[PDB]
Amino acid sequence: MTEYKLVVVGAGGVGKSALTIQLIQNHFVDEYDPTIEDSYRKQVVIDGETCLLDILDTAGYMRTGEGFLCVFAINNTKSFEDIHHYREQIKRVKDSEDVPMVLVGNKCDLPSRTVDTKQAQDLARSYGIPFIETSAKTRQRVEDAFYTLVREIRQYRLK
Ligand SMILES: Nc1nc2c(ncn2[C@@H]2O[C@H](COP(=O)(O)OP(=O)(O)NP(=O)(O)O)[C@@H](O)[C@H]2O)c(=O)[nH]1
Ligand SMILES: [Mg+2]
Ligand SMILES: [Mg+2]
Repeated sequence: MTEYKLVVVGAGGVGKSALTIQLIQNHFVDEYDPTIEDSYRKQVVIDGETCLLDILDTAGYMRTGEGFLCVFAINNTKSFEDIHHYREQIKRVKDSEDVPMVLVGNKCDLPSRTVDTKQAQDLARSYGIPFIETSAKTRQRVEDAFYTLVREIRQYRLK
């Protein structure tokens, strides 16, 4: 079983825990319980590779993580602004510009959007990483988000 150490980062309340619990448990957490630091391990098959995912759900690990899910909420402009701070801190710690990352715009089921998809696409394009729009509430593209991050790490290891 190939291991992938994934770390979910982003401002408070953007749905990091909700996305992680949807992946692990197939259950939407409606209550907002602020996270300290939670670890999960899940065995999955991704593109035919049997994988062990080690997911660290952080509070709103930069050394141990191999790939980072950088989450903002599409109805929280400040959380989108704060992404740069998360990425720059990761880059500093890993002393690298190619660390595997996926940009996640969560809560896409909410109509009170203030981060336009074009803004998010331009940021992702700049960093050289994928962009996935999710909803933990409806479980839209939750697996896609985490599996895309796995694939980024896989491609990184193979150059
Ligand atoms: N409508 C909607 N609400 C969501 C979605 N994802 C999370 N939420 C809601 O937003 C709140 C915060 O979700 P939660 O996962 O704790 O946030 P978090 O980033 O883990 N926060 P923290 O940093 O404090 O640990 C919860 O009420 C949750 O139900 C989503 O896709 N859609
Ligand atoms: Mg949390
Ligand atoms: Mg605007």
